[PDB]
This record gives sequence, C-alpha cells and structure tokens, in this order.
Amino acid sequence: TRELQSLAAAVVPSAQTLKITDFSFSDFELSDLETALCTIRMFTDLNLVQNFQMKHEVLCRWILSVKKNYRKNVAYHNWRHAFNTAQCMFAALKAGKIQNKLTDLEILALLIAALSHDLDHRGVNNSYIQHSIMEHHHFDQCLMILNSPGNQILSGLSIEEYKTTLKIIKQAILATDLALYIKRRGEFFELIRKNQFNLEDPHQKELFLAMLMTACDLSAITKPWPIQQRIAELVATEFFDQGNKIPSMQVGFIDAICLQLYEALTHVSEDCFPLLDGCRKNRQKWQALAEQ
Ligand SMILES: O=C(O)/C=C/c1ccc2c(=O)[nH]c(Cc3cc(Cl)ccc3NCc3cccc(F)c3)nc2c1
Ligand SMILES: [Mg+2]
Ligand SMILES: [Zn+2]
Repeated sequence: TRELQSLAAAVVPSAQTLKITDFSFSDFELSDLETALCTIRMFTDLNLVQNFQMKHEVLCRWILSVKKNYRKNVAYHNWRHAFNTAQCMFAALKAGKIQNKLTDLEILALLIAALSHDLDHRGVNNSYIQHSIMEHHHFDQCLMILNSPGNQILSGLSIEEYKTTLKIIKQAILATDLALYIKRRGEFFELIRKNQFNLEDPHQKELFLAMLMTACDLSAITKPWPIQQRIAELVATEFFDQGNKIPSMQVGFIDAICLQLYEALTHVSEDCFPLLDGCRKNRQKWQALAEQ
C-alpha cells in the first residue's frame, strides 16, 4: 500500500523527459518507482488510457502487480528485462513509426504482452520446477493478474474487444519462445525477399507481431557498447553462476539469431534502423575482444 500510495500520488514526467522514445534507452540509474512511472507514460502516450478508459489507481496497481511477480534473484530474466522489452516496443511504435500500421487493440496487447512475457521466470538453470511450457506459464501469470481485483485494466473493453485482445496477448507471449521464432522466421524472410509482405493479410500480420515481440525481447543486443557489456554480464551471471567465452558467444548469438531479424525489421520500417545499427556495432566490438 505504501508503494501504491506513492506511485498513485506522483506526477508522470513526459516521454521526452523520461527518454523512453530513444532506442538507446537504459534503466541502470532508475528506481523501481521510476520504472513504474515510465510504464504509465507508455500507456498514456499510446492513448491506451484514453481509448479504453483505464482508471489511474487500477493501472498503478496492475503495474505494481506485474513488477512484484518477477523475481529479483534472477540476474537477467527479471522485471527490468520486462520493463526494457516494453520500452523497446514503445520506441518501435513511436520512433520506428510502427504505430500507424497497427490497430489500437494490437498496440494495447503488445504493450501488455511485452511487460508480462516473462512473468515468474526463475532462471534458465531452474527449468525443472516448471511446445513452449514456460511461455504458457508466463501467459497464465499474465491472465491471473489481469483478472485480480483492483487490477483489471481491460474492464473498459467490450466482450468482443476483450476476447480479441487476450488472443493477441497470448500469441505475442508465445512468440517469445525462441523455438517458435526459429520455426516461423523463414516464412517471414521469404515474404520480404520476394517483395510480397502485406500486413492487410491476417496471417502475415500475426507473423509480423510475432517477429516484433522477438525483436523487442532480444533488443539488449542493440544497445550502446557500455550498456551491452553490462547486460552481457547479467546474462553470463544467470547462465553460469546461478541456479572469457562471452565475446565469441555474443558474436554467435548475433550471427545466428539477431542480425537477420533486425534487418527484416528495417525493411518493414526504415526508422527501426538504429536497432540494426546498434546490433552491428556490438558485433564489431565483441569480435575484436574475441580476437585477443
Ligand atoms: O529470454 C529472453 O528474455 C531473452 C533472451 C536473450 C537476451 C540476450 C541474450 C544475449 O545478449 N546473449 C545471449 C547468448 C548467451 C551468452 C552468454 Cl555469455 C551466456 C548465455 C547466452 N545465452 C543463453 C542464456 C542464458 C541465460 C540467460 C539468457 F538470457 C540467455 N543470449 C541472449 C538471450
Ligand atoms: Mg522468455
Ligand atoms: Zn524475455
């Protein structure tokens, strides 16, 4: 109640003041409350609070419920990673101008999905505790919080809108399984190579939303060099010391997973180039360290 009292009583600084429009945004100098304020600003400047009549204390309570259900003892898969994934989605919609290509229900679902896509993660080396098992657990945590008393930020939607938004939320969270990304990326790439990518097609729109979620999920690989070095530290902490080879592992991850995706994203919207650009500069830096 103390944290909710302070957060509800705060003034929400603008998007420019909070720097959440920048693809190079970082969160190291922000408190928990400050990340909650940036999240409120994300919902506000996407007109989600307006078009769906969210009450202020319900959104604040929902944000605090989502943050609380991430585990601080996990080095990378924690609330700050979820907060960063949502920030990148915001920057991609605004600075990347992806907003105009999607409906309000799609935007609403992507922001909720990005914030919720890793709920109750306990670390890669704690997989035993329990077709994308973890992503189904993540969505289940997301739905329970959405249904909790005082936390129902979707109450203003009609039953049709609500059923539609949950369907998109679920597919967006399921898309954060790398296995699903590997399975479906060939179709996404082949459509772009043949100059045949059309979002008016429902099947291709869902495929683009899947790829966009993966782009935001891994977007730490695109950050400026001092930030990426620190994020790579968190990944190495979670992988090895929880539950140097880092430079070459970062290069292989960039080659096998990241480069094509951010290239495909740039063809769809040229304003998403800073993600591809930042990903390339990090491959340059990591490869040099690997060579020593
Ligand atoms: O799932 C999410 O939300 C996002 C996934 C994600 C994001 C960034 C990177 C990255 O920058 N690099 C590597 C490669 C890597 C390097 C090193 Cl040194 C050690 C392990 C690995 N990958 C395995 C791994 C272990 C533990 C945590 C983890 F996230 C990934 N994979 C990443 C995976
Ligand atoms: Mg995940
Ligand atoms: Zn994730």
